Amino acid sequence: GMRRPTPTVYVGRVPIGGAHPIAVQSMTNTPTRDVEATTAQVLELHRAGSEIVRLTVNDEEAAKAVPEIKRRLLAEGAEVPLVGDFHFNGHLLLRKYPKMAEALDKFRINPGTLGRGRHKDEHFAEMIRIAMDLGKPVRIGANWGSLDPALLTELMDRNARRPEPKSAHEVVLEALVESAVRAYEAALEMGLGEDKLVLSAKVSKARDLVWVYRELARRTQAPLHLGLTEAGMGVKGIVASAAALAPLLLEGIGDTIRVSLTPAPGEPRTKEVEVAQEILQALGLRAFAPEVTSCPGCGRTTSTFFQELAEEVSRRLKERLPEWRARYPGVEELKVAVMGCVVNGPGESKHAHIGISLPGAGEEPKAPVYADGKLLTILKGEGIAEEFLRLVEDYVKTRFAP
Amino acid sequence: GMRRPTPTVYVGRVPIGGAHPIAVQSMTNTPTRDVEATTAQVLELHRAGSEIVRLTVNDEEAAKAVPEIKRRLLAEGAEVPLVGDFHFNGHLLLRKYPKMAEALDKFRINPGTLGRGRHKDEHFAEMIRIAMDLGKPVRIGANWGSLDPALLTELMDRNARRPEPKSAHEVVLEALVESAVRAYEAALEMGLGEDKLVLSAKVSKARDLVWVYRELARRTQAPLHLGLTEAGMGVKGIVASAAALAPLLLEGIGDTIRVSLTPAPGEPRTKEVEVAQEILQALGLRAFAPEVTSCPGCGRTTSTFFQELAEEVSRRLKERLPEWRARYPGVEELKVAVMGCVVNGPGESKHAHIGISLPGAGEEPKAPVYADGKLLTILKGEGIAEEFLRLVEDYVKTRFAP
Ligand SMILES: C[C+](CO)[C@H](O)COP(=O)(O)OP(=O)(O)O
Ligand SMILES: C[C+](CO)[C@H](O)COP(=O)(O)OP(=O)(O)O
Ligand code: SF4
Ligand code: SF4
Repeated sequence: GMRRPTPTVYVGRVPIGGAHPIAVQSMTNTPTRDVEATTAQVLELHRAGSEIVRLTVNDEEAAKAVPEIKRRLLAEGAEVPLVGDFHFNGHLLLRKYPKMAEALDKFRINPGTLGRGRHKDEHFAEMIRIAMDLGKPVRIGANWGSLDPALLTELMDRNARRPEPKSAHEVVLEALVESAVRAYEAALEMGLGEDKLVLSAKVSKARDLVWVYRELARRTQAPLHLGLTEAGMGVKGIVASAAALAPLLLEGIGDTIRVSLTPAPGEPRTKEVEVAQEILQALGLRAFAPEVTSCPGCGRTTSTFFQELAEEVSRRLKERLPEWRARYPGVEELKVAVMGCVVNGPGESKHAHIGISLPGAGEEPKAPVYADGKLLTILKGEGIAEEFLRLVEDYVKTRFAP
Repeated sequence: GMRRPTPTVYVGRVPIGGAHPIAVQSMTNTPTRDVEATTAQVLELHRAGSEIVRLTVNDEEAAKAVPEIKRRLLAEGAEVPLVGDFHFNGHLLLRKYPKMAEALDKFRINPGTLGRGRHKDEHFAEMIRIAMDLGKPVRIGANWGSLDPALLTELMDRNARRPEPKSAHEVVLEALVESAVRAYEAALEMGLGEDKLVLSAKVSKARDLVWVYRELARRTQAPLHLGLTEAGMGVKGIVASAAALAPLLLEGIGDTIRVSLTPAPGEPRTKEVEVAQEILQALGLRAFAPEVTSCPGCGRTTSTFFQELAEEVSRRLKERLPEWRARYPGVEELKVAVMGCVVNGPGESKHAHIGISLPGAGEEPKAPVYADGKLLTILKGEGIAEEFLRLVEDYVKTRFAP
């Protein structure tokens, strides 16, 4: 599959663009002024796999905290880049708090939260000037929840002159794209480099997101920050996010992703990082950790042992990963199968690196194990689970040896 | 978006094809011979939204149970169609147990589990003959876990003659498609109607599934049963399934879906139905229930109240749905927003049918509510949650009145 070529934008030490792995990012939900809480959550998110972390810089007390948060991160060798999220008063905060401006690795601007009418262009120019002075990259990030009303009215009037006007909904999507593209072009014209500009234009419906990003990809050369905004809670948020991103990622569009989940009360903020990683890995774009392929089970499946075994294998693989990642380069690509009966068991197992096919209904009580597409052994009796996990360990040591 | 046109195939009373809603299906995991357990699970799945339910018919005792399961379903007015899943001995079971053959609403055949060499064609013909005699529809369902080895060798040899041979992996995908297409054409040639044939060709990797179904859609006219086989457990299974199906559904390919999740020990079998519904609804293809759009929350968000409120609104909407579905036609389309601050709160709320924007950091402690894109009221104090839910109820009564 062919990735859209783009210039490289470094966000701290992390390169993003068409020549680089698609980067996972996230955002904190602690008050930025709370240095201890925010530092801890940045570290938690980074350790979960957030390669870039965003934090809101909403007021003066937030701005004053940012240099200390960065200092603390660096003191433990955590080189995770920080993106500051600015709305309404970004120009004032960046002007008044130069140490915050220098401590951030990237500024996020929203062309719909710059101020009204004439103030907009001036506030934009000031934030871009500061970024240029400090050599910082910028994301120009549009969101349909904060669309520039003057631009919307301009495009509504253009639409009304068409021989067949489009729907109001379609015009909103046009305006969102136009907001991002106009601001991109303005920033380039002011002298901000192509190696310093990332774009997003987010909406909260999957089919609309696909249209928007196809337009952005066509009309601009910038790396794109992709996400389905306001995806919501639980299973709904997870599914909507994956459904929205996949068609675009498969087409080669997108250079960094963020998954916008609402945590349930007491649910960890790291869930969104896990989902982002799973999207990229599902599409074969990155490898973060070994994966288990398993059938759903059906009436052919002999007992609850199948579900238990699949769960145990997944759990063990998670426990071994920190060590394996250190010793066995490439192990993140490991595919393990655990299957319920002979119908698909051998075949699916032979497509994995290693897999086991349990005996289902009507079969002799033995479980063949396949590795690299051929029979490795046949297991029987008690301790199938512990035997198989030993065989997986043995496999990893040989296949992913340095 | 434009749906691929196809003939209509009735599965019991449920029509599938390009002129009809994309149908959600599932499969039982109880032993089919256990009439009480299987009947109960069929009912559970149907009540969760499984429009078609599949059950394995693996042996003689399974076959003998099917008529009683169907009888019990019909006794409670549950007209849910049953698909029988046959492997290895389907021809023997359908021949020996005509009451099972008549009680099923559809037969699933796997061209890779028919038997070896010469036996294959005969077993296929017999199952198709029985379907034709009884006026039953058939799914010819290929799976890469049970690929016909003779066909694979044929295509491996064709590939080896190419000036630039493809990879072994690519040949497997070619063979999977060819298996389904050849069997489709054979069944048509035997006289099975176009209104009696559904096709699937499942693989366990998302990008490969997209290639396969694009080929099936091009080379055949049949309605397509789409699924990512062996998607696995937990978040991984959910994300992979959504990621695989979305690009195809957005392109108009697919007439019925099944989500192939491995339940965790003690996790309900209905989870896969919930995920299938969420995929279709995320893509705007079906509406099953009201949805809540909510931001992730960030450091602008004032307290834990935001996450609590979003959760409470979602919970209330789920509680009201059975009643609402009866009284208020079209309510399944309801979009509700719950947002954390002024940045995107008003704008996202104005895109929903009704939404609330909480006050975040720096804002006065008041929460505007929007409905049909304009200000409805402004809430303050305690009981915001109960006030908003009353306003949502009031909205539904007026907007979705019969
Ligand atoms: C953080 C923010 C400002 O527009 C949001 O409200 C939601 O976060 P998000 O879904 O990642 O979308 P943004 O990048 O923030 O537009
Ligand atoms: C049931 C079956 C027979 O091929 C499977 O093993 C898995 O179920 P599935 O993922 O829905 O795939 P199938 O339609 O069954 O091929
Ligand atoms: S591999 Fe066997 S046990 Fe697993 S779902 Fe398929 S037919 Fe059922
Ligand atoms: S709407 Fe406000 S509270 Fe919600 S994530 Fe966005 S900026 Fe943060």
